[PDB]
Amino acid sequence: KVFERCELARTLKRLGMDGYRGISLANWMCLAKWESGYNTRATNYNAGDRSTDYGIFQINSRYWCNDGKTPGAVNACHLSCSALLQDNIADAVACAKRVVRDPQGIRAWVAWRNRCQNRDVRQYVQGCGV
Ligand SMILES: CC(=O)N[C@@H]1[C@@H](O)[C@H](O[C@@H]2O[C@H](CO)[C@@H](O[C@@H]3O[C@H](CO)[C@@H](O[C@@H]4O[C@H](CO)[C@@H](O)[C@H](O)[C@H]4NC(C)=O)[C@H](O)[C@H]3NC(C)=O)[C@H](O)[C@H]2NC(C)=O)[C@@H](CO)O[C@H]1O
Ligand SMILES: [Cl-]
Ligand SMILES: [Cl-]
Repeated sequence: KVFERCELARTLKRLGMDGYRGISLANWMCLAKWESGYNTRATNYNAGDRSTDYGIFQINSRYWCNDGKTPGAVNACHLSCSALLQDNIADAVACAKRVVRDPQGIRAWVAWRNRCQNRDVRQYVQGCGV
């Protein structure tokens, strides 16, 4: 499913992402926007290292979910990567929360550094009622 901006912001707020491990809701919104355009079925194969990025947050198979075909991978979220392609984002959110419990936090996504860090991210949540 492709979420509408404010529909996603309200969903993420109900799922407890606002301020999770110090990350504001607008930062999560900025990340989803640049990673997948708010699309849960998005996938990106990284031919250079044989891993795949899955779902609305483009979570990588080398560390976070199991797809079976990525060499030397682990599955820290304890999920099949298929779980990250559902229209319901509860599993993807639980996984994203796990990602930021590691030391890099939100920096785990290079798109966040390029597109969101030190920017005015209020634009992503303006007028959504969150
Ligand atoms: C070419 C390209 O840009 N590909 C993109 C992917 O790079 C990108 O996904 C991110 O990939 C990075 C790079 O490896 C990955 O970072 C690693 O994350 C693990 C897990 O947190 C780290 O390992 C942990 O380190 C701490 C430090 O002590 C330990 O506490 C813990 O035991 C370690 N766990 C493991 C399993 O090793 C690595 O240190 C870290 N490596 C580096 C170099 O920083 C990110 O997690 C990936 N991010 C996500 C969200 O999956 C992907 C994201 O969209 O985009 C591809 O296109
Ligand atoms: Cl699963
Ligand atoms: Cl699995």
